[PDB]
Amino acid sequence: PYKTKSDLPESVKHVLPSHAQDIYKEAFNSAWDQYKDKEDRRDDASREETAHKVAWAAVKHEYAKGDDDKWHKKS
Repeated sequence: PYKTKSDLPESVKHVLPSHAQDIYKEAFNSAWDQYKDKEDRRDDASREETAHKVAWAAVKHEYAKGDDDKWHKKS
């Protein structure tokens, strides 16, 4: 679902600083490619979804969400 970074979700890009999108995307894609379990399933959304969960995990690792709805690089 992501190709470079800007492809990320608005709710993501509208909260993620900069390298967080790469982290997000790179983490998402990682979980996407890793999602070889639900590759031949009609529920591909689950994959994309899980990737979202994963990517965020990376984001929540290198980035933190302030007391509003925005994030900033932690590590």
